[PDB]
Amino acid sequence: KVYNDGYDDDNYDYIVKNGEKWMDRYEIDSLIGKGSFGQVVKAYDRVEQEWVAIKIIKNKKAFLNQAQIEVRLLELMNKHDTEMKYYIVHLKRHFMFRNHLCLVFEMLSYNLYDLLRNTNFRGVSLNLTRKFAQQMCTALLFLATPELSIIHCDLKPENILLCNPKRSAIKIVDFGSSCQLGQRIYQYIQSRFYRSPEVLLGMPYDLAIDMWSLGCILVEMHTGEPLFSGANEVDQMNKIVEVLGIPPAHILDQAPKARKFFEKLPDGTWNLKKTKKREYKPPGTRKLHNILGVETGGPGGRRAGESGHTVADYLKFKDLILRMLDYDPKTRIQPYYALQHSFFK
Ligand SMILES: O=c1ccc2cnc3ccc(-c4cn[nH]c4)cc3c2n1-c1ccc(F)cc1C(F)(F)F
Repeated sequence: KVYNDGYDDDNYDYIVKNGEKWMDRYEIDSLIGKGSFGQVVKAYDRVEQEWVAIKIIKNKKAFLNQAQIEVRLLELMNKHDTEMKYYIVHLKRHFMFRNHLCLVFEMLSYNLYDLLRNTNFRGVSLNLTRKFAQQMCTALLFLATPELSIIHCDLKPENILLCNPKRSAIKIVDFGSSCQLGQRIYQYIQSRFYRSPEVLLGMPYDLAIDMWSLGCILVEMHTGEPLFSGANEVDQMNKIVEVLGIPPAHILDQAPKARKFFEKLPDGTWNLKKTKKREYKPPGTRKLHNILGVETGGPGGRRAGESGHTVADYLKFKDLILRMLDYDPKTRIQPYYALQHSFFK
């Protein structure tokens, strides 16, 4: 009849009540969002006298254990005293409350998907995109710190928050799906739209898969729409192929799940497999040049005449993206050099 002395529901979630005051410190205001992990609530820390976001993990061992991994990584990042640290959301502290693990983060406005929807999915400017791109690259540079070597493993608009409604700063959230560099354990990783080719092909992966995600995200930022919106993995790959063409032979020859998408011809070359529903342009004929509208006033021609949106500006943006969307994770551009690109001058 009751769960956790009546504090929980049948989904092991803590029943959030507005006005409730935790530990004579946190004044619960309202629910921010839900997730598999549990809930995130907006609360006022009367001690520090500031708003905070509390991530209330579900009262069950499986989610508790996963959250402790997140606490480990977040605390690990906190110990490294650099200024790049400030593009990761700050874990202030954590505590147990009524059998729930609670993580206290800084309070941020809204996520990057919310910003897109506010544009009615028409995107934001190349100028705002540049600011976001530089911070993300810096964030990825921080995660590439040898002692950290952290793969976020789930970069997407939803997991990128705006620091202030009137400022251009962003921060990355949700390191619950994250782990450090190591031997391959998991294979079905990342959100589909932003899933790297090496993951789709069932190959070994590293920190480069986050760079791939970033490339997808940045395009989506300026256009307002996902670059590769696959309804499944096969559709996802075919959308990727539409833009970038057939992946190199030296990659496909070593790909365990290559024949889920491709066909090895008698001459040793690879072609797409004939699927089913749906219809795709020939490989590489959906150019990023035309998606971005480099010479046609940007996405939908809505940036024509706008400053910071010349052909030269768009060419710099396109070039950086294509370096981020390299099929080869070993030659794919890295954070340190992404930041040195001409797009960021
Ligand atoms: O969607 C938003 C909108 C605003 C917002 C504000 N603060 C947040 C603080 C922390 C987190 C978070 C930390 N771990 N996982 C999520 C998430 C925060 C947050 N989120 C967010 C982002 C990712 C996510 F998986 C869940 C949320 C949630 F809405 F708060 F639940």
